[PDB]
Amino acid sequence: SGFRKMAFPSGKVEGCMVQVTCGTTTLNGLWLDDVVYCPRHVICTSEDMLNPNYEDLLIRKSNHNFLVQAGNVQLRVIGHSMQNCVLKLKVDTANPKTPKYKFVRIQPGQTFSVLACYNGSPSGVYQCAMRPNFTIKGSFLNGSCGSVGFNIDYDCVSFCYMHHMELPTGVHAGTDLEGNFYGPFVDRQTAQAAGTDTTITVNVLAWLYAAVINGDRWFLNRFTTTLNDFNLVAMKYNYEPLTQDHVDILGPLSAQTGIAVLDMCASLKELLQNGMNGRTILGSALLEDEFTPFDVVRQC
Amino acid sequence: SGFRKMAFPSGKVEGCMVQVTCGTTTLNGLWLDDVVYCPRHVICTSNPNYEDLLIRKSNHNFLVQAGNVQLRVIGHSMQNCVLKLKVDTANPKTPKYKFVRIQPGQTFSVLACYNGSPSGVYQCAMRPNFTIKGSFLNGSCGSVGFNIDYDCVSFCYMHHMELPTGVHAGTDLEGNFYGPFVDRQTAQAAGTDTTITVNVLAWLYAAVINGDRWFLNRFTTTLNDFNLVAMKYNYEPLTQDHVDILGPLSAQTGIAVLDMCASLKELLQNGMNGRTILGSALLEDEFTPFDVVRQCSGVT
Ligand SMILES: [Cl-]
Ligand SMILES: [Cl-]
Ligand code: NA
Ligand code: NA
Repeated sequence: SGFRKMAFPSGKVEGCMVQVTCGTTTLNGLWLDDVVYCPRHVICTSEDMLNPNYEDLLIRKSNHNFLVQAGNVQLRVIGHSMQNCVLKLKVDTANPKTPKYKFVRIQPGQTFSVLACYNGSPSGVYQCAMRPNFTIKGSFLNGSCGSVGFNIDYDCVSFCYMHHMELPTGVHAGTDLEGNFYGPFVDRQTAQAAGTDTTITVNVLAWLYAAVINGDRWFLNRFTTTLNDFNLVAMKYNYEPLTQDHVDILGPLSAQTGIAVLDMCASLKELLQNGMNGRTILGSALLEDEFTPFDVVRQC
Repeated sequence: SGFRKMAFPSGKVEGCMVQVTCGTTTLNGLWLDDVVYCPRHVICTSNPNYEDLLIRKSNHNFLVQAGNVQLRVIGHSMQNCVLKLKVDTANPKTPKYKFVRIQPGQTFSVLACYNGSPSGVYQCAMRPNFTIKGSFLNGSCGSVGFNIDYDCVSFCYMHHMELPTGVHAGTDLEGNFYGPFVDRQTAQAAGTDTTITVNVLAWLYAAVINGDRWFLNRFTTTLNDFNLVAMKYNYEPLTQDHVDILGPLSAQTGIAVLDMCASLKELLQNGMNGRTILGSALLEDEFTPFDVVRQCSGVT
């Protein structure tokens, strides 16, 4: 029993973290085989942070301008290239600790673990979800850029996120490992703000199913709902729309617990109306939306 | 910025995890130097007296797998509730480490494992009732808890059982239980738990550092006055050493501990009036003062 935000074991990623330095700027890089991936804004200078022309800034660099340190070993950069907002540094040594890995671009609501690092050194690991507004609610300080987000289902590290910046509300924004930002953000210090965030309905329902599995039923009711009536209500609480894909996805948990998906939807509707009345669900007094249906099955 | 429940990077401990099988029982072991540590209840029962069951066992009754590799057991002894299996090979991945026993209220990371394979990492506090609110299914026994200071891993916890309330109990790595528990299938209950006052205060300081300030007021109180409130709300007593430990956070925010205690009083008496702190609608008590300092400053 029990239910917590569980990260994946971080060791396979720890052995890939390096420090990249350009001028006065140091951040983290990800060393897989003979390439180091990092945010391209490492080549920015204080002068042009509003409208950097990355192509012009990169053509001016030589390989020996990039200082890359893996622990106490300096790696030798033998080439470089930019892919979207990621810089790829070719190095003279393939990382002998490279795990089996792939690069995946995730959708909003998906979860992953972040290995927060500074100066190439891991600090901590935690779980995060990609919010509907394409931000993440992380824990980063300056120098954490290049820290990555990943899953390790089965045999194999799936890299899904690289950290690039912090938005004025205290939330965080970055790219996939092909260097495409999540959301409408750009790697410039021009004024930018996250869209209004919303709650990840399908994940809240998963977590209510987790609660039933863990043996708690107090929030159920004798009612059902149509999908459309559920969405009409839940939108008034800034919940994301629930789709037929989401209903399908919850099928397994529905079967495991014997509670129909749309009946659980009716329980959620009533929770939004009543609140908790001094009770908790899996130790929370809020409805939790950073566990996916897949996570619930993985942990329960 | 941001503030998350953060576990230590787990790779140093991942390379110490092995599978131990003996009889019908499979669970996890910790391989350090040439010894595998695991719960003594792995030994085959016939209400046990674990010494007599252990002479019946031959070294080759303990099957120890390190990944896809068998470790040869060449000896076995008991220390309190922990079995120590001498093996023929020192773990080449052994980190700098020591065995420590933690106090109630202190936090640590748990590397949850199944069949010797790390599955997940999360951060826990040793509760005042000497239990931990973990996430464990059958076969997690022998998973460990630890902190990291510099490069040194301090192992503090080994998992032995789940209690009827869904919380978990175990020992230090020297086999001494935390709490009034014994390792057998019997009528055992966690004592009434209480809230870790010094940690709630630390988390309110973390909130203030992250810009959450609505709960601050102009008022201050006395240790004796507050402890009467604490006692009423099933909060642990606050001691002068707790106040002194929070010194750094009081200096950094300009809110003296007894100033903050007056805030906690009002929160206890009046609730949070529909508001949240650091994304929580409850008062969170599994961050220590050191945890807040460490995360609001970036150690690796
Ligand atoms: Cl996805
Ligand atoms: Cl909460
Ligand atoms: Na292993
Ligand atoms: Na006050």
